[PDB]
Amino acid sequence: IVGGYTCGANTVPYQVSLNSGYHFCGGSLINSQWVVSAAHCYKSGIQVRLGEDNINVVEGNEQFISASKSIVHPSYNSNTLNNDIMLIKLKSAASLNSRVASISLPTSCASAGTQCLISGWGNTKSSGTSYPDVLKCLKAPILSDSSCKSAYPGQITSNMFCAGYLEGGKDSCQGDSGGPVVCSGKLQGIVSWGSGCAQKNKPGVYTKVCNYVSWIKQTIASN
Ligand SMILES: [Ca+2]
Repeated sequence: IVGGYTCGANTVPYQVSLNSGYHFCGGSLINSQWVVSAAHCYKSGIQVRLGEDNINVVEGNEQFISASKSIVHPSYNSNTLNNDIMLIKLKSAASLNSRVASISLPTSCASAGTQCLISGWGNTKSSGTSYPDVLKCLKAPILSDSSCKSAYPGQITSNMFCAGYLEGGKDSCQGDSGGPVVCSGKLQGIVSWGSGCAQKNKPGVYTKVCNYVSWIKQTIASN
């Protein structure tokens, strides 16, 4: 996250870190057994780390649970990043508490102008590279589809939305991928892609979670 703020420990209780020996992507806890992340984060050998603040220090609220199964969306296209969503099942159920909590799925899509919370452990610099140990946060609005499509000609599908600031300076970044965009208490986006980070006229692009609620629910119901 570039241009954000330190969230505070366990203030984003649905945020998970995906770990394969190191943090590599975010995700969102949606029930005691399941995490939503980006399909481009897929890899084998995932450990889900819940209850994290400093990802390099054991602080006392963590739960580390191996993934038993990951399910990339049936129509994910890695070239275009269309349908950039996956589900990860935990080998054991998380113990839910005030610091480890699921986030609700949306019932309808969000609208341009709605202010959302984006979080992660990704790069905090737009030029250069600095990875934080503690969780970072950014409040940002959803942008109109027309402005999104104008910013990225030929690239924005109906399964994507833009959020952030056209002036630059405030965005998600590499290492935030797969993490949450939460608006009014609902998971509306997944950190997906962008041109660089925090660049003028190049806002963040996010997977449009509302389009996937039926798939999510039916997948959980049979897995
Ligand atoms: Ca920790």
